[PDB]
Amino acid sequence: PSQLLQSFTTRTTDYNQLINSVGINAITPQQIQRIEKLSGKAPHHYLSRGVFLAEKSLDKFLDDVEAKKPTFIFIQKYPQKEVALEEYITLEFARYLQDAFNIQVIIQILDDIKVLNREATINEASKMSNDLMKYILAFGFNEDKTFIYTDYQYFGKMYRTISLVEKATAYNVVQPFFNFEYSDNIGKLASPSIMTASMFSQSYSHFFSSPARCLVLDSIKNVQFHSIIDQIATTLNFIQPTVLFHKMVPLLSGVTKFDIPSDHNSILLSDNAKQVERKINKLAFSGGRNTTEEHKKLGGQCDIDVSFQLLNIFSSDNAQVKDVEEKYSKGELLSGELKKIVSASMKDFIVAYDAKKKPITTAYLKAYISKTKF
Amino acid sequence: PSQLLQSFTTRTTDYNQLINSVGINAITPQQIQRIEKLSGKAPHHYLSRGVFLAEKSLDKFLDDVEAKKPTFIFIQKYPQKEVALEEYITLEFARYLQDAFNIQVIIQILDDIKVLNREATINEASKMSNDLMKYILAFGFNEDKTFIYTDYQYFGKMYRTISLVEKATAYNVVQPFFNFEYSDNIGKLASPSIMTASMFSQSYSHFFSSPARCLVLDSIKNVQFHSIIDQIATTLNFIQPTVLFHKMVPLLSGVTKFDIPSDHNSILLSDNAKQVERKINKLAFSGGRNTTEEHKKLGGQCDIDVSFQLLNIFSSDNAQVKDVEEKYSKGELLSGELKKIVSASMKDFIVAYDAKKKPITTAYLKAYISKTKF
Repeated sequence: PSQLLQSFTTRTTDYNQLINSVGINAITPQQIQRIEKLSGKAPHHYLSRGVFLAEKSLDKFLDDVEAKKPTFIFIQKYPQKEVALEEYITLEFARYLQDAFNIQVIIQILDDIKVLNREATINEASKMSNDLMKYILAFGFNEDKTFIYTDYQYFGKMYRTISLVEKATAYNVVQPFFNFEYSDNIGKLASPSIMTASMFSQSYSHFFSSPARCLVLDSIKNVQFHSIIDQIATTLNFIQPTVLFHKMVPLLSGVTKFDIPSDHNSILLSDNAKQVERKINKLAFSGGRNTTEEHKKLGGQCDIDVSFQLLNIFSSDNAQVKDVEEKYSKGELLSGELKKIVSASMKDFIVAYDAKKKPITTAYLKAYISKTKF
Repeated sequence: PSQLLQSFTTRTTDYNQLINSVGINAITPQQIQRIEKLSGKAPHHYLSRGVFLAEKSLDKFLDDVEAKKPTFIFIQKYPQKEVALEEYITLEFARYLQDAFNIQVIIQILDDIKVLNREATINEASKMSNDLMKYILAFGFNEDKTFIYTDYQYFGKMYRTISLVEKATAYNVVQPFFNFEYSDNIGKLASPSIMTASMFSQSYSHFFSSPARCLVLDSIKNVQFHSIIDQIATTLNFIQPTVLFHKMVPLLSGVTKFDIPSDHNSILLSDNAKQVERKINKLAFSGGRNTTEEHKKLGGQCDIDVSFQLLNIFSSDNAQVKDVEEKYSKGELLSGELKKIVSASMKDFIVAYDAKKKPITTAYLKAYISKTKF
């Protein structure tokens, strides 16, 4: 069909019907084991609780990791002023995968694309991108195998193989996934190249000498764009990227609302302990009942309760996630008491992260960039 | 109105009506004097015989040269397998101007754009671009003030200021001057940036520290694209390029035929003495009569005689150009005898050029590139 990231459902989003209509498999539990086997460690909860649910070519990517073949994990990030909670997912999971496999990570910061969407000057874009780098490095990657770049800084090293991707993508193939409006500026129309070319080893000749498989991380939101990228890969003889897709991280409104994360909508990774608490307690949509009697003798709907969903995505112990799931379902926890527990979990989460981020000073980021230079 | 380079006329192309409907002035003789004054030398015949006929902001550009202000001469060249006779004009005239004013020359080779028009691989495009550089250097520029670059090689140094130009040009402003067909590839649509961004000092920070005026050389064929570039200049606060436009160099078919120069259509700068002779003698459209009596008592039409037009563009001495103009007009030269004289003039022309080009070996081009590197 091929539409903008307005792939649709109702009340909640189904996923299995999305997963099938898109034509990609859900992560089989076997795959999750295989990861555990090769990781030599307990699986991440993003896998066990299905934060990451769907898969493109995972089996192939694991065949390669196992074969000691050249491979790399990839993410691309659109720099913004407000950094929403979502952004944590792909970063943290990349860290986990890196540690699990001891494998290169490359992260693209889209400073040019921001400038081209009339959302920042080159300088503005640059200050955001720097700040973003600090957020990324906070996760504590293997910096000897983590390459983080901004487009404006790395473009020349990559342009040849961009231009080949530009050659390979027709405007009409793409002017649906974005609503290109032909009053839109030229550069905006050409962007998709910049975003796709980075998913091929051929863009990173400093790091690879053979073709190397790419494992991209991304929201299921974009499955269709990735299918476009598969067709380009074939028409160029590049390797079709294996891609792992994650569930939507819900806004504080529910769950069914898909606007663009902002201070108004979501928790920001730059938030206070008190600001997070406020957002969970006052803004976070509740799935409980009205009469607290109904709540007891009918239950509570995790389903649409944003405060729970968030707990279910970002918590560490599956033990107390299930305890909550159970008790809230069987009316044993009123929403306020849930929101108390979730406020508590997110406070610790943001406080813990800020602690990791604190030492990533300017001095630090400059040292990393210098190590990274070539 | 804003159409593809299919700006139109009939029998011959008028130019004054083109010049007015486009809204640009014809080069006043005074301007030509002013050049002579500042050149300290006899004017080029490209000016005196009006090979270069129209002007955008010459008066301003001269004001600047005279004020010892930073300025530069610009051309862009589309690399091709067959190098047609036209290509000579802008190169030779750039050389002349450089010598006349002692001023920087920058020449952009459009290797990427070739690759993007499905006309060459990156390697094919590179071999053509090298060969081209050899043709360019043959003209004998002040190599200490002549910067010749290929897009793929220089893009990074220029990308920022490209992206600003991309931001500044709407697809609809441009999808008339080229027939962008939306089955067309993304990169092809974004090309115009690469072609416009190079006409601004901001792209060349290694060479300028203030804004610097740009004098572009180009066929009148493209006047409209340049008017687009004026609007981008304003919406970016860049300097509107002064532009000098040349007459069409006619194909061997006449004069009124505007297809794309090839071995079939025109003389190539790579041609033999004998190949040129053949083309002038057998292929070159004649403007003479049928009955050689009618030729005497009615004349000969320079007008459509390609062999003459060519002589009138590329000859050195205005003396024998006028002698021919006169005698052919008053029936005193039959076409064969004209084509004998023109064959002779072009033989010497191509032989002379080949002599200049011969020493521009690979070794030479590599030395130039090394000098040029930064």
